[PDB]
Amino acid sequence: AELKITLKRSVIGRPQNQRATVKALGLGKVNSTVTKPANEAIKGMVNTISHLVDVEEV
RNA sequence: UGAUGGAGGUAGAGCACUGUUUGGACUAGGGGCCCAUCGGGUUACCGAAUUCAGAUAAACUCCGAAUGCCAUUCAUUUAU
Repeated sequence: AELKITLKRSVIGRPQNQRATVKALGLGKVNSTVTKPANEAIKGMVNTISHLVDVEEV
């Protein structure tokens, strides 16, 4: 259905795939929160930022 | 980012060829004498006529890949 999401790391020192996928979601500051519905593009967005981002399923 | 279709010989085991290669069988027949002045060239090297196994590459390979790239009146998010 819907997901929550949150940064817990920094964007610094990371390649330009991961910066682009972060800005594509709308994640600017650390510990910001964005809620978005579960598509099958968004699960692919998260399967490349899995280590920077934590996911709650609300 | 997800889905779909395709372009192309990189990572090497691999006796498809090109060169490099180690053992065994085998003979087409030859090693100064043949053994001899017609039958076994003989112990032995035996390749190519053959063939049983094993090695190997950057300029050797019918065939790949990890989405890397190019494309789509396609999908979701974002702002170029």
